Formats: sequence, C-alpha cells, structure tokens
Amino acid sequence: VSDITRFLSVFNEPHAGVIQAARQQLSDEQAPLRQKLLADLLHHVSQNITAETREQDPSWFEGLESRFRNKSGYLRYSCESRIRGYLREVSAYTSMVDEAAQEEYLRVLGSMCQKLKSVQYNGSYFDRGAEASSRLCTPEGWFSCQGPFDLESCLSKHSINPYGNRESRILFSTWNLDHIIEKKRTVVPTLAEAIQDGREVNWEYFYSLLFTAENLKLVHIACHKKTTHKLECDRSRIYRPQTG
Amino acid sequence: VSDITRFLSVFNEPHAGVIQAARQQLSDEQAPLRQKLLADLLHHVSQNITAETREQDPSWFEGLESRFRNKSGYLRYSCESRIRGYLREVSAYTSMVDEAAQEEYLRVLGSMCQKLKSVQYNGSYFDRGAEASSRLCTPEGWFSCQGPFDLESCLSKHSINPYGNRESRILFSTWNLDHIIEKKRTVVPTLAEAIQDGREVNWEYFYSLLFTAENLKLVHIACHKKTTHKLECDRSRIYRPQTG
Ligand SMILES: [Mg+2]
Ligand SMILES: [Mg+2]
Ligand SMILES: [Pb+2]
Ligand SMILES: [Pb+2]
Ligand SMILES: [Zn+2]
Ligand SMILES: [Zn+2]
Repeated sequence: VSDITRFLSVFNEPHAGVIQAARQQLSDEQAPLRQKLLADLLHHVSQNITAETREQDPSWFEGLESRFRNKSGYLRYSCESRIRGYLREVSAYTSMVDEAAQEEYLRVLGSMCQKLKSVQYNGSYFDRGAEASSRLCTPEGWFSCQGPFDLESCLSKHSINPYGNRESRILFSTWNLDHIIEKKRTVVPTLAEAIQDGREVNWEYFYSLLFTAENLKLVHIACHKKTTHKLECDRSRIYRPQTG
Repeated sequence: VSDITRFLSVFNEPHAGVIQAARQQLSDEQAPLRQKLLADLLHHVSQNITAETREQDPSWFEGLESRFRNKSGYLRYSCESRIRGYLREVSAYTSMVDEAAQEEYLRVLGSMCQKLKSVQYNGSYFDRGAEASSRLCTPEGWFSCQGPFDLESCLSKHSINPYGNRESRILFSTWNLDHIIEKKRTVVPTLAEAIQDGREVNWEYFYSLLFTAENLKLVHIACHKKTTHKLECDRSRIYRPQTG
C-alpha cells in the first residue's frame, strides 16, 4: 500500500502539463466524487505561495481594494480587523455597566486601546515575514489548527496557507481566533464586575484575555466548538497587588 | 500525462488499507504541502455518504442535539433556520416603516409567514430524498455551487456532500443561500415603500424574492460576492393588476 508516495509525488509540485490535464478531465464531466477530488486537486496545485506582490500574482487579489499591493499586508489588515472588532464589542458593553462605574470603564477601555494601537492591533499574527515570536504561521504562510479550546492539538491536523491562492485567502475567513475563556460570555462581564468592585483593576490581565494569543486559539471551523467553554477568569490576577 | 486516472482510481473508493496508510504518513510528520494534500485525501476518503441514521454513522452527528436522529432531518432543519432567519430580519424592519403603513406591513408579513409554514420553511431544499423539484441536491446529497450571482455557473466547479462526513456537514455552514436581488439592500425596503404606495401590493412577488430559490443561489463561499448586486425589483410585478 506504499503506492501513495508516488501519487503525492506528482500531485504536489506544479509547473507541469498536469494542471492543463486535470482541467480537461473536469470539463469532461464525471461522477460527483471523482469530480470533487479532481476539483480539489486542481485547487491544491493551482497555487502560488511564493508570490508576494499583486504584480506577480494579481489573481490572489481579485476583489480586494486597490490599496492592497502586498499579500502579508492584506492579511495583516485582516487580522487587525478581527481584533479591532473585539475592541468594539467591548465598548458596546459600557451601557450594561453601572452608571457609577461607567466612567472608569471608559478610562480602562481607553488604556487597552492605546496599547492595541501601540502594538498595531496584533495584525502581526497573520503576516509571515514578521518576528517569529509574533506570527502564527511559518515564514511561508502556513497556519496550523490549534485544535478546539478544550484540547491540546488538532486531531484532524488542519492547515492552510492563505498566501498561495485566492480561494485559500477566502477560506481563511472561516478560520476563527477563538477565545479559550469566552470573551462575551465571561471575560467582558467579569471585567465590568471587577471595575465595580472598588479594588484597583489589573486591566493588563483582561487585555491579555481579550486581544492576545495568550487566550486566543487559531482554529479551523471544524474545531471551533460553539458550545460553552466552562472556564472562568483567574481570581488572583484580576486586581493589582496591594504593596504592603 | 494520462497518469492521474490511475490515481483518482485508487483514492476514490475507500474500504481499504489505504485509510490506515495515509494516516500513518500523517503521523510521520512531513512538509506542509504534502501534509496538506495528505490530510485532505484522508478527509476525502474517510466518508460515509450512504449512511443516513445516527445509528449507522454517529460520527457525523457529533455535537448535534439528540433530537437529531436522521441526517436529512438535520439538514432540513438547518435550511429552515436560514430561511426563518430571513423572515426575522424582515420583521425587524417594521420599525423603519411609516407608522401609517406599519399595520399593513404586519398584515403582509403575516401572510408570508403562513405560506412559509404551509411549505415548512423550504427546508426541503437541503434534504435529499425529497421531490426532485424541491431539493437543491442529487438524491445522494451532492450540491453544486451555482456560481456568483452575476454569472451563469461556477467556474471553479465547487461541490459538496454534507451527508458523508462531520467536517463536511460543518463546511456546508460556509455555503450561502445568496439573494440575487439583495434582500436587505433592496427587496425589504422596496417592500416597505410598496406598502406605503397605496396600490394593492402583490406580496407573493416579494415572497418569491425573499424566501424562494427563484431569487436564491446556493454558492460556495468563494462565489459569494459581498459586493453590491446592482439589481432592482421588477417594476411591473410589485402591484396587483387592476382588473379593468
Ligand atoms: Mg468563540
Ligand atoms: Mg447575500
Ligand atoms: Pb479608542
Ligand atoms: Pb409569524
Ligand atoms: Zn482542527
Ligand atoms: Zn463556486
């Protein structure tokens, strides 16, 4: 059954008449399953990961505004958006906070924003060619599913390289940056409750929870459990230590 | 280059030691691309489309409530949800309607709901084993991307069988029932404006537009243009003909 090696051998490296071959078998209608595999294979091969600029691989950029000249640049922007989205969701909550603590909330929410700008909304997480302690991918653009929140790794071994294909760039939209300790369900509200407590809040902790890879797992959609994460915040890290 | 035929030949029909083979090459770490193709192949093969009950293929049902015993049944429910979702979105608009026409809107919105219940929210669209003039798939469960709204067919030839795999069932979540004439952008508001007109509204027309395959294209995420569909409603079908 060692057969396969010879198969993965030819179907991996493109630049051949294989691309112009698989396409023919596709045009020439076939069974649903065979058509699938064939469509997938063409996808797998019709790729150009190495290209970085719109000039050398404009296909990738189809549909993206013009400001986007570089791939890393777009993905960086994309990541910044999800995270900026989390910051918005956090402000929207100021209303469900006690009017008495509503001021401090905004004060705290302001600090988190400065720090976010200070780090450029962590857009660094999606762009290869960034410090290795910042990116979530290999310098080639390969991301690995980190498995569901309640597991150590991805049992299916999901991966994806949004950099070498237009469809690939779009599928990455389905990959989620999932909060281990749910942000809406638990972190934000705990944040509110902590600010009303009276003790000085260690907002940096909530920052970690809300916008950092410390509490974010990058998962493929099949590893995004939409069920409740039965986790809670760390009682001991919520408030700033009183220096006795 | 006719090679491939021999390849798609072995990689399509499972039930062999091939499954227990590809898995080994996966465990035995490899290059990112080879690992990809390999992970995908395992996916492609680890399938059981023919199974219909939770009893004969419980793997598929992982994560679904217990009430769901049958596959078609779940997918039917799933479809009904998207469509019921469109009905909600339509009610939520009653507030942005003139108070004077706000009553009729609810009257009309009521009629559409009766008809929807009368047809079971068209959940029929997703379940194989339904009248051939109702399903969007083959009796085996195969759906074909109908390409973007502004095109006749899917150039990439996207297909998917949510019935033979858990991950497959979840990916179908990314496949969208896209309104050709945008519902929020154009149909709903036209509906509101038409009800304020004074002439008798042919609400059945808007029904078609809002909940039927007459105005819904089933597209893979890569064929869901989120750009504006520069279309408008048919001026001549909005109002009921005055019998002269
Ligand atoms: Mg989540
Ligand atoms: Mg749409
Ligand atoms: Pb701000
Ligand atoms: Pb109703
Ligand atoms: Zn995974
Ligand atoms: Zn398509």
